[PDB]
Amino acid sequence: NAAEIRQQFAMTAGSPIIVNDKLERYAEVRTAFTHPTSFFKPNYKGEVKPWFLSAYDEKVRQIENGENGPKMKAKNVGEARAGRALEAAGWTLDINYGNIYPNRFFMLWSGETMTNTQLWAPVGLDRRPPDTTDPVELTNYVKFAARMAGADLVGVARLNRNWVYSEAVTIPADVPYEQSLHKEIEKPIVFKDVPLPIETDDELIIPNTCENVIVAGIAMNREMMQTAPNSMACATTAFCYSRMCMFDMWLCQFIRYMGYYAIPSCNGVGQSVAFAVEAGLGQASRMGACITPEFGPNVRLTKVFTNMPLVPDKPIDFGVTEFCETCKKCARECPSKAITEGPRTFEGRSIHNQSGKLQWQNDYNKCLGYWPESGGYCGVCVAVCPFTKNITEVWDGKINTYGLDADHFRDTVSFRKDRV
Amino acid sequence: AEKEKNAAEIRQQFAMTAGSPIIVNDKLERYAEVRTAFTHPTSFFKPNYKGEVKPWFLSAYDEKVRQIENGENGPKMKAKNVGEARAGRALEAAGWTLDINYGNIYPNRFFMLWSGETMTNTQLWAPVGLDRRPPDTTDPVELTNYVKFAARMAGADLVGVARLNRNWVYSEAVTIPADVPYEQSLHKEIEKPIVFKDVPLPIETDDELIIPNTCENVIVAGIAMNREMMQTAPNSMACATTAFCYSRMCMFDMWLCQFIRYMGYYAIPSCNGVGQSVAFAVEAGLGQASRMGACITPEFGPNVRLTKVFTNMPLVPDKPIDFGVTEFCETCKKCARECPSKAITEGPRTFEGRSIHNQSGKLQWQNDYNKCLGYWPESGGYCGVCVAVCPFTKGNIWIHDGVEWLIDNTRFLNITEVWDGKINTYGLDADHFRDTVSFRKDRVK
Ligand code: SF4
Ligand code: SF4
Ligand code: SF4
Ligand code: SF4
Repeated sequence: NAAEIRQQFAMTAGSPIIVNDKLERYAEVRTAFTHPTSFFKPNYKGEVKPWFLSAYDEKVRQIENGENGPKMKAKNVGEARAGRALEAAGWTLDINYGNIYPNRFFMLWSGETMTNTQLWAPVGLDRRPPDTTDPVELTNYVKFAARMAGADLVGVARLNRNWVYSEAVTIPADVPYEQSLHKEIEKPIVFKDVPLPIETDDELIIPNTCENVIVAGIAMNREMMQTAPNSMACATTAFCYSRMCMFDMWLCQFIRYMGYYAIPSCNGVGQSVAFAVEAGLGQASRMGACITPEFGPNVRLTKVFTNMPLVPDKPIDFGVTEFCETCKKCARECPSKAITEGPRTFEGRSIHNQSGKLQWQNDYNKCLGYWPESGGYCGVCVAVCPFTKNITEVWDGKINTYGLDADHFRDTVSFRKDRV
Repeated sequence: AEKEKNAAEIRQQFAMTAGSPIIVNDKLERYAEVRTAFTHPTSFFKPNYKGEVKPWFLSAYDEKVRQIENGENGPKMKAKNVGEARAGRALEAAGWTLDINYGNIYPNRFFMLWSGETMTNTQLWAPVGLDRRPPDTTDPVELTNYVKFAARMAGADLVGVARLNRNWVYSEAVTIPADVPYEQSLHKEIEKPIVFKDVPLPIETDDELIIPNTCENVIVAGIAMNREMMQTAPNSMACATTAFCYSRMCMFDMWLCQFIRYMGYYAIPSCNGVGQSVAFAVEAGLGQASRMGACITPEFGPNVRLTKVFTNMPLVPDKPIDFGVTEFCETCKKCARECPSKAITEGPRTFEGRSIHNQSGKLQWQNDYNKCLGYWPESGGYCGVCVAVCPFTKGNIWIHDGVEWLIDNTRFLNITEVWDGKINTYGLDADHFRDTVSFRKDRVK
């Protein structure tokens, strides 16, 4: 009974993230995916390329050699091909591995130009003032909508601006997709007294009225993630990124048609793990992920920012911090030794970490370096974590819609009493 | 003791020998898509509640607005308050986010591209060459297992394979010229023939949509709707589960087409376009046709949406299923009695279409689909009362008698609570989700 467990472990109100007076908002360019010190990696031939192009070279090499992963023979070349075809297809509704550019492509900050909004314009739902301002009813409505939109977990928190990127990585508005990767730029995210989210030439402007963040958990497939670092773990990762994108769009449209505004984000705008912890989805862990009672860390996160009045959820403590202090299994299994075996500190290990918050400090350039080597997105830490509990057998074995598991799907049933 | 329900056993018990179960005669011709009630000039226009004659969906918009202002969730159906009325229409409208003009029917436009070459995902992945490398698997048995696994990842609750029967492919599609932007699309619709020719890849010219003669197979997906919400038909929450499933259909088509392309084959998406989904679903064994005209499945009854993808990927066709729907529909008639427009016949099946909207030459129950569409502006939604009242839509129809499975004949003798009630991811129901579990023996024999 997940509803039992979650109420049993509810904390009193208040962000559980411990900060000091040195904490500053973090520039998105500093992540290992984007920072110039980490973006380039060698491929297996010794050629230095953007990390994902070197990883592509390893995927091709593996298919040619009939492998599903590094030193992991597939049943045959056909099976190797199928795993990479499934992975590539999963990313269909995602731009450049994460949808990070705000107010571009799928991540529009206004619904006005969307084909769906245009078709529905005669009804005027996005221009009519709200008919409901009660946060209790709105919380029930928007959480119901979030489940329809594909969230397996949903939570609400007040927006902590500490976790919003100081500056986003984006592209100029008129740059076509084919030039996007070569024309990424940095752009400040600022808060101002304005009626609606708006982007100028100089700034991404979030209204000061943007009170709340809605955080969704999108469950990955257990059998597929257990093949990490091989291709089927890459495929469940990929499919869930497209599920994230559809969730954001559906939910933003619902909120707009209720008379409020909504900012989608997927992997952009801010740090999902921090939002997820403050919204009570789970607890932060040694590997750096939000660990949930239902899925452990084997769940993806996305979030939507809104002025819709809502009731914040309570943070939860089910003992993850104390379990991680003695466990260290992810740190021992990590192929790049990226994950620390030491205690939590306020001091980042490198430019990629945000200093000023008490956390396990991991070396995320070491992690990214393993991705071209293995030809994937690893995930071994997620796979081995106790809270999460060959490839031919996966393809021949159990599956169900969206990779969900009917042995556990009852755990995410929801009634009004657990929504608000 | 009660035998634990087993959807795979049920499908195995009622499997037929190979062969299209649809009975046809010499009158059969391919059907021009413009003839559907949504598009034909005789049915496209409907009065609104003030008597003004408009495109059907604009007259229905007028009724949605009227209901919200009057605090109603449907025709004569009072909501708890105006905010609840508003919330149901906001959910319905949002559900349609990934669907163009109520069904994604224009082929090779917007989401329904016939080639992946211009897609942002294909461009990002181009260095791997998955869409240019020849197939590494040509064995239909392994391909069927691979593609059905992918189909489940892509959100299908049911998946089946049939050889493509061109009788159900539209003779001419409804589409728009390639230079027309979205905001003009509804004013610029045209017809364009769908033809089969000896070409290597699906291709569109100025004059024709060309499907290769190598396009052997159709993959049909069932996308389950939510039972609690459909039971509110014809009110707004039934409209919302309908809408959300159309966007699920779109995601399914794009995901699966990309998988098939990255396996070295071509793939044509369709959603509500290209051809007649119910006929493909019957031939792929998802279910049986019914009095209301829908495909009734063992797992969901007719409370399931359909989409399909066409491909040259070698595959193993599934067997059709006969679990007695025809004989139950012969005596049931509940959808005909409850239909608010009297669109559904109470008579026998014939080969003769009731009107231009029906394709003559196939043995089916002939329904008046102009009457159906006429109730949509009146009710401000997409009705669905027939789906809601069908006994097969109940979750509880199957019983085991110690020897075999059978249908319980006894089954044939508000919105606030929905918003406050049970829900789960994508509106799926964990009490029944085990019914769609799949292993290799389910996917290919
Ligand atoms: S994804 Fe792999 S390399 Fe990265 S931290 Fe986890 S185990 Fe280590
Ligand atoms: S593997 Fe152990 S130490 Fe690492 S995150 Fe999981 S519980 Fe914590
Ligand atoms: S309501 Fe009765 S007659 Fe109509 S489709 Fe269902 S079983 Fe057939
Ligand atoms: S949708 Fe409604 S009007 Fe149309 S056939 Fe079904 S019950 Fe009749």
